[PDB]
Amino acid sequence: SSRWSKDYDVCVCHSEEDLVAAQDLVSYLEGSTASLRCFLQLRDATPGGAIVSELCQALSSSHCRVLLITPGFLQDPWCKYQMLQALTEAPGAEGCTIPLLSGLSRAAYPPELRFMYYVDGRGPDGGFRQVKEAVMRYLQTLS
Amino acid sequence: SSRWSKDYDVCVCHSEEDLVAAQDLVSYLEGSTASLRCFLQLRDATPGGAIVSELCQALSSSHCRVLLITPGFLQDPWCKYQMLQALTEAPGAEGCTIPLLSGLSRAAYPPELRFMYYVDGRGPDGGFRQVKEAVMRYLQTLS
Amino acid sequence: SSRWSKDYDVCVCHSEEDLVAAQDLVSYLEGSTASLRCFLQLRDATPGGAIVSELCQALSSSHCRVLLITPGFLQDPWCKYQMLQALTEAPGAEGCTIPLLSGLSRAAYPPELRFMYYVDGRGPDGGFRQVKEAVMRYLQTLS
Amino acid sequence: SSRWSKDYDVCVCHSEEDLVAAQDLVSYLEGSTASLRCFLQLRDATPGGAIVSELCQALSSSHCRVLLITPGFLQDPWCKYQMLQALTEAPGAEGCTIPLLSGLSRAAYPPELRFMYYVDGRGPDGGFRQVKEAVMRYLQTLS
Amino acid sequence: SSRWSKDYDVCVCHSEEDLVAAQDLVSYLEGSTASLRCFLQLRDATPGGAIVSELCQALSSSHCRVLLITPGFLQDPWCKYQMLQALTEAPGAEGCTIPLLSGLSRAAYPPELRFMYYVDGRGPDGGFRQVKEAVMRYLQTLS
Amino acid sequence: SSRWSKDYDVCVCHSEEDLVAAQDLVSYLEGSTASLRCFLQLRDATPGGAIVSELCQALSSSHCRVLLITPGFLQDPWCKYQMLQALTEAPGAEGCTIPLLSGLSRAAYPPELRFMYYVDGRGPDGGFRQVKEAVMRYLQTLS
Amino acid sequence: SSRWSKDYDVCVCHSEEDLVAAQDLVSYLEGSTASLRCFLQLRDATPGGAIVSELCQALSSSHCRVLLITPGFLQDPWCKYQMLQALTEAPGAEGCTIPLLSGLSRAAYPPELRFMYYVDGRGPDGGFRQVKEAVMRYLQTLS
Amino acid sequence: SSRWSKDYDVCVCHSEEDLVAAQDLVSYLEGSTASLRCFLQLRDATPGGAIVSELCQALSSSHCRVLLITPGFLQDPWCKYQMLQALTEAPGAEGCTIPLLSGLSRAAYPPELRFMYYVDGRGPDGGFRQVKEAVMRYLQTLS
Repeated sequence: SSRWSKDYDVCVCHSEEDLVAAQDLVSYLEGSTASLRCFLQLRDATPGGAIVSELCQALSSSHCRVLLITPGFLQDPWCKYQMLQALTEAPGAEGCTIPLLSGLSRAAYPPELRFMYYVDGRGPDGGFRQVKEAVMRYLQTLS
Repeated sequence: SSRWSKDYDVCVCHSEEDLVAAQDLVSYLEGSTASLRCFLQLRDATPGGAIVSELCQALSSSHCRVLLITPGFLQDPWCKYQMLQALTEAPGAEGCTIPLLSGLSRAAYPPELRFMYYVDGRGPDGGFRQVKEAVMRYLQTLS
Repeated sequence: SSRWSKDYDVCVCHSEEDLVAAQDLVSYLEGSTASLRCFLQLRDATPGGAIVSELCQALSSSHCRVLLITPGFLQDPWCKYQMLQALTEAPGAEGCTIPLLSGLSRAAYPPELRFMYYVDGRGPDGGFRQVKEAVMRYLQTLS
Repeated sequence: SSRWSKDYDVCVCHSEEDLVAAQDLVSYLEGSTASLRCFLQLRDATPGGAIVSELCQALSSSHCRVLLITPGFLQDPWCKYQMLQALTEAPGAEGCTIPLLSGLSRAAYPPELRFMYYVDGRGPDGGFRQVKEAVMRYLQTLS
Repeated sequence: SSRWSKDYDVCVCHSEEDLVAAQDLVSYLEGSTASLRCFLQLRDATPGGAIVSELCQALSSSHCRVLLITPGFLQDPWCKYQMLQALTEAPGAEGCTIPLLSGLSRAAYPPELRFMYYVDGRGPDGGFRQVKEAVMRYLQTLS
Repeated sequence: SSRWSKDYDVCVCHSEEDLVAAQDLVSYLEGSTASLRCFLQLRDATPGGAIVSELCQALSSSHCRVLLITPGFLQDPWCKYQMLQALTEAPGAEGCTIPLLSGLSRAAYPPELRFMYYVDGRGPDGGFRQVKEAVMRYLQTLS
Repeated sequence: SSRWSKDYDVCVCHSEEDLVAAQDLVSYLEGSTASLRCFLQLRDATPGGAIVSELCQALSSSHCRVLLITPGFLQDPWCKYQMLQALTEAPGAEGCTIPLLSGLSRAAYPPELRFMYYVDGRGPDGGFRQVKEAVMRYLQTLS
Repeated sequence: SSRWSKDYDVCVCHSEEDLVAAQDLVSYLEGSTASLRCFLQLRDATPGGAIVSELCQALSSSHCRVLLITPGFLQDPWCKYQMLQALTEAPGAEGCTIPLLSGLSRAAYPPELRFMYYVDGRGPDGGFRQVKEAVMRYLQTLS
């Protein structure tokens, strides 16, 4: 049905400290579907290319964006920049961006994202809130 | 009979503190019907979408609305927005909106809703007044 | 005989303070009658609807009306509205409305009802005057 | 022989103060006749009906009328109205109306009733004058 | 002489159909009097108040009462209620109430009122019987 | 000389059918005296009062009574009652009551009045026998 | 005298279609008084606030309420909510609420308001019924 | 008094197409006050900073918010983000946010804002509705 009009399916935004979080998200989303693919920075960034250009292309060439918020996310400038870029690409809360808190209380939530819903991390696993359902529904409405 | 002209049947608006009340209402109303479905904010809202838009769509896409009034309902502003939108959608007291009181005396009742009947919370359980009868009666009148 | 031209048979209007009096009247009239239903505000009126509209429909949808006059009847305004509406529906003293007095002397009797017989509350019970006889005779003359 | 062609046989008009007089008259006349029914102000009249209309119908519905003149009869206006209605229905002194006096001196006898003979109340009992003989004779003149 | 111990002198009860008759009675009685007043149902009722309460207070506050009996008086229930209340307030035929007949034969005259005199309507005019003489004489005897 | 110790001087009693006879008697008696007055039911009795009470007062508060016996007098019951009252007030044949006959033969003359002399109606007119002379003589003997 | 115990004096509830009616009422009531003030939805209700809360506060913060009933009143639900709230605030027919009919026949009158008096609209003008007299009298009974 | 406790007084959110409308609002509000200032996105946001953070601070660091809704408001996503954030910061309809429609009919009004009032633009001018009165009232209550 020519569902494949974009490069990849899911993009993950994470703080530079917890690589394991984004790796777990990709290895939890790709395994159970066998059709859905994904992009991760360290796993798929082309060596020898600019960080800014690679991240911009990664966020642009995906169907869904996933943001990982960490107590290290607030301090590190790079993940803040990538969050700003992800918001810029899809300012409307259609469903492209999926926040995922881990360790931050509701009060400490970044003020820039107080308007959209957030996938709370209080579940034993974040994926227990089934973000794959969200990405699958967005893809279904897309095509 | 093609009664299924809308996405969902019951929409529940509750204070942000005691989610257990709305969970109990849905798990008490869906189980005994075997055909009726429902909508809840924290359990059905699409992640990554706006709070305001999701609540507006949920209130619009249902057949009956239930407003859980709690001691925290007066203080919290989001449930105030929910109540105001629920009244705005169906200003007439046909039976779309069902106020379920919990812990508020008649004197402290919000003056914005003094004109309709309210399900008393003084029973052993809130459902003892059998609001499921009300929603089934409204659905029967609809079709 | 196809007598059942209307769903309900008896309506009761009572002061908001003593629910027990109206409950006693309904549970005393219903038990000894072979097939004669009734209506009461708290027991039967639909939740989520307007107080005024529901009361007006309840008075209109019945075959006979009973006004429980009590010491709290004079002070409370809602029962005053109910009495006024009951008089408005059937101004003639055919037998549609039955004033059942309780605790008010003849001197303190409301001036608006001085032209009608009233069931005296000075007996051991009000039902000892057998208002069910009055309602049964009215229904017999009806059809 | 179609002797009973109207609803009732005897009607009694009495002062509102002494229900005992009318009750005694009815319980003294009905017991020894076994066929002669009667009518009394509150014992038979329908709750929820007009005072004036019910009294007028009661006086109209009888074959013989009895006016219990009492010391409170002169002061009370309602029994005066009943007396005037009874006189109006049968102005002729045929025997339809029987004045039964109780405690009134001949000098203070009401001016409106000097035309018709009256039952003396000075005996040990009024019924010792055997007014049942009068009502029986009046019905004997009828069918 | 401080005769003005009450707000109003004459209260008129009439059928809801012919407002002109009651208006004519008021505009005929008020004009020729040196210093007198009157009350009429819709000419003087407080707007927004109860019909039953306003009529009862109007009949209570009068010095004399006039009851306009018309062919529509028998059918309409509200004027029947007014007549019953007027009779209830002063059951004695002292002169408080004055019937004024128009179009009803003596045979069809209401049974509730056969005991008092009724002002004939068969004359050239209703007021030619000079009911103002009756009300003036009642006022003179009052004080 | 304080000759007027009573409200009125002449009273006329007549059948309810022919008001013309009583009107003729009053307009024939009052005019030629220039000092005497009279009382009549339809012309002088107060409206709004009881028929029985007003008639009794009229008979009592008068100096002379005139009993107009007519062919309708026998059948009509009200004139029979008024005749009985007039006889009761003045049982003796002093001259207080004057039976003026009209159209009744001597054979059909009422048994109650065979003791008293009766004015013949068979002459050119009723007044040709000078009933005014009789009342004037009675008042002269009075005072 | 400190009669100014409240900010406003008159509140008007009207159909959303013909706001010119409420505008005319306020511009006719404010001009001739020079001391009285009023409240209207479009003219006075604060912007940026809730419709329900502002309507409730306006209804509560007034001394007298006026309900304009129009052919669009029956269909529009917001004016129905206004009517229900106005009835709820002052269920007794003291005079707080003043109906003002325009275009509705008496037969099609709202069933909820048949007990109180209503200002007719069939005259040359509604204001010719002088509702300002009613509001002035109500304030006179106040402080 | 130290009423100056915040960075700014008025914040304006507008569609990216009509900067002239927002400039007109600021130059119409600031000029007539001479003591009140305002904030605007293009006029005042620091260059070189993030868009999302700058707008979030602009909404947070002001006393009042104004949402200019236009036909281009619905299509553009950034103004939707501003609307969503403005509702998120002050969900209660106290008066913090002021909608201002221009060119959109009531039918196509954003469903998310149907509960609060809106400053309509169909009048001669939007500013003629005097939103400065609303902002002054909010500041006065703030103290």
